[PDB]
Amino acid sequence: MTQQEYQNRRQALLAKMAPGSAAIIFAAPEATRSADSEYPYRQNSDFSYLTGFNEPEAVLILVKSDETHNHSVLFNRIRDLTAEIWFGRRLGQEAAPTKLAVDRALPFDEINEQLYLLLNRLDVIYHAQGQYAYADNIVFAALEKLRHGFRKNLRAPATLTDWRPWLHEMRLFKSAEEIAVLRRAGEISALAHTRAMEKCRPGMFEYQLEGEILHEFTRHGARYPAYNTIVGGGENGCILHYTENECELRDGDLVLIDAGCEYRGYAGDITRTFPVNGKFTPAQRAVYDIVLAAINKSLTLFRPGTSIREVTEEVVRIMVVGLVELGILKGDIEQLIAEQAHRPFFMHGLSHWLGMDVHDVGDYGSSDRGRILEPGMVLTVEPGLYIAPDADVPPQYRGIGIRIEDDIVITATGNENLTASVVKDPDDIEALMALN
Amino acid sequence: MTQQEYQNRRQALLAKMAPGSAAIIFAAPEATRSADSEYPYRQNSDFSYLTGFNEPEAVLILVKSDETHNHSVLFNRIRDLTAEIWFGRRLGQEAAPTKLAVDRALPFDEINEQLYLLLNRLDVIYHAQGQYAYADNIVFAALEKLRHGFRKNLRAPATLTDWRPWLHEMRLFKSAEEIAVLRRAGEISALAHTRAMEKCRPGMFEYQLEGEILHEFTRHGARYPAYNTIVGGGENGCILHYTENECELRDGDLVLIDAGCEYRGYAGDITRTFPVNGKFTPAQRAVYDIVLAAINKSLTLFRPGTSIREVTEEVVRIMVVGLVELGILKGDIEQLIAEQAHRPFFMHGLSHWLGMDVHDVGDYGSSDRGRILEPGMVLTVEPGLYIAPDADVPPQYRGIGIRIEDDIVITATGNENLTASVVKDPDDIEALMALN
Ligand SMILES: [Mg+2]
Ligand SMILES: [Mg+2]
Ligand SMILES: [Mg+2]
Ligand SMILES: [Mg+2]
Repeated sequence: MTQQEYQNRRQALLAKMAPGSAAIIFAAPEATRSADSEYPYRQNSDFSYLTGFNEPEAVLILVKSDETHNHSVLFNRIRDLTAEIWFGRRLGQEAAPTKLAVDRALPFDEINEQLYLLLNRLDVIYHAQGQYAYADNIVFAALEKLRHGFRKNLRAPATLTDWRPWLHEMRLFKSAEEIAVLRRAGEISALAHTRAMEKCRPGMFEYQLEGEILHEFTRHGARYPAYNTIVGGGENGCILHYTENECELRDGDLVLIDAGCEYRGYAGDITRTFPVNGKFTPAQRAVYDIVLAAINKSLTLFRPGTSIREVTEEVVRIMVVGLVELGILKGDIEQLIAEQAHRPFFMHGLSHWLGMDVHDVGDYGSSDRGRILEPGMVLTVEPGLYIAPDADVPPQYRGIGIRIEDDIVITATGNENLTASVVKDPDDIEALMALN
Repeated sequence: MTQQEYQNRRQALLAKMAPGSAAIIFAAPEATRSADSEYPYRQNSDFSYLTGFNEPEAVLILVKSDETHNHSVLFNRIRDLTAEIWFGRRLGQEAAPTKLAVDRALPFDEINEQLYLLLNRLDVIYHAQGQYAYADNIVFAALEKLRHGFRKNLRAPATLTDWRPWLHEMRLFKSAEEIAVLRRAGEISALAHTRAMEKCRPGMFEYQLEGEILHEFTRHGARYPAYNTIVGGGENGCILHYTENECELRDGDLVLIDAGCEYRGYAGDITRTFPVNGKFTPAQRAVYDIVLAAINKSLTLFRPGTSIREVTEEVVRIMVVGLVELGILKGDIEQLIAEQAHRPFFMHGLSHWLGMDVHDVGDYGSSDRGRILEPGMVLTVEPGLYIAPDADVPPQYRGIGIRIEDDIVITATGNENLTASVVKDPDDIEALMALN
């Protein structure tokens, strides 16, 4: 992101703040994987949003004096020749003001000696309480020094307000620079999904297909997935977060792959389901066709002024009609709709926000997701049907899990589909898989 | 591992324990990556060593009545249809006695209502204090219930003893079944390194070579690396834990790759350094030959009765002589050795234990690693030289980072090299890369 993008975001947050206030935003702690080995570092999304700085042990403070004056202070790791030979290069205090466009930079290891002085006699501090223990302890120890420091003329701000609601509502609306990154994440994720369809063969293991996907992400500079990849063959595709990926892929089964890269801090999220052996059986194609009808209806409908709730009603109708046709449900369509009889087979939401997190921040309005869509929102569109191996249905449909998922951007006139470059028509899938 | 292997390990720990005691071994917590997404779960090594069970929220209790009577209890997650449709299959309580060879299994969420009853009237509890907050919490709440329950005729064990010294000394000596796993980890890791040499070209990014290696691991059923891969081209090879892997590989630089798979819970750990363009420059070759003479000599020397300390002494002499002969150091050999003049260029250990962790558990004896070696010990052999870009040395050597690392098992008379199947001779490297 450009300097101006990050400064715009900081200034937008500052605009919400009161005079005589400071917002404090913390980096993610490091995560142990085992003993002294750590997982590859993933910076806190909100901290990244404001800085693009991917070091741990860093804290940004935005201090608002009045409506025309504010300044910033960063705490971050010191330059140190020895830790740097060992553990890698660090930004340090000297370079940080110009690199990160902050006014002052201080060593993180002095944070407890310095932060309280920064917050002294402010009115409000903005902090994300409960997010990280280490951050809470720092902020709370600072406030207690101030409460106990009357003799030193110290005073604690009396109010602590969460900045998450404000910053998350910002993150809900993507800028052009963010859309461009999400476009590329979607294209990388699509290329990976095409590759999996091209490489899949009976006898391969689910984890071998995951390996194809992850290798594709890495070629294009997305080293890490945005979430643990699901490669669910046969009955495994009926488990929504199946990530064991430990089974042989069987001739005659479908495989459901839900995979998306993290590309410069933004997520793709694609699901495609396809026959392991390259030919849908009749029962597979029939369930597939309902899911495809659902996604295509959804893609036609998503636009400014509708909502996830409203498009979901149209999907449910399609599902109920189709399930009655297959004998999976029985009875009157409207009654079955009122009874939400699709729920044993479609048990999750149609769409979630997408962004720096795969389940992105932002207010859906309520648990039914009636928020009115507007340009710049980015969301998934992910209908599915999962018919358990022991479902009380005609036996030919048992053990079929299908989901089809694309990522879209709401535009002025409708939506842009960022992931349509990997096929979803079942004949197209079969043709693609026949080339190989 | 076979059921018998886990039994052998459990009985070996029980053999150390006092009559009237229980050992408590906890699973790892899950690790957040971002917001509601988690990193791929990594079981705690010691818990895995005793169980092979890869679920969080699991606790093993080994209770010793006397020298001929013991029993076990597992706490683990319950079977739950809905959480399992969403999040994956769980073992549950009914299946656990057979699957994990425990006498009894109880729900994890009842642990605080159950554990104190298991520890009542024992004399000693074995617990790894400080390892995990959640575990300390559970154990110490159980103890407090017992201390405060004299009205219910409860009694707390008066002694808490760490089992880590014992269990880590067990892990230091590998069984046949473990060596056979480490062999395959070494082989998979070597195949990946060979592939990196075959694929490397100028203009490829460091992360792209990493992608090659990780794909190879996954092909063979090692989904995850044992640690974050280092691909350090040019000056990046001089940073020991360089994992940014973000630079173009340049014509005329070496690249240092340190990578190893995690295969069925055990780590490989190989380092190879090679020219990006397939031909060592004279200075690259001269430095490389010092490191190669160091690893070759170490491989001849490691055997029962010596120590990492003692072999390291020989390595240092090789290095100092080598560096003096090139003009990189200046002075008398023994003087320089006594002055530890090699340290700016070789600043880490020659060897670390290897097992379920890359930096495996086990007592080194002293900071200089004088532990006398015995059959069954598994260790790396990893000399290196790292000539800083601003080093005060003849300038053709600046910016060269070379490490060569194999994994060995100490045997009755010497050692077996698990990773010699990837080349290290510099002419074998050039020939291999020329074929490509
Ligand atoms: Mg999704
Ligand atoms: Mg998805
Ligand atoms: Mg290594
Ligand atoms: Mg090593």
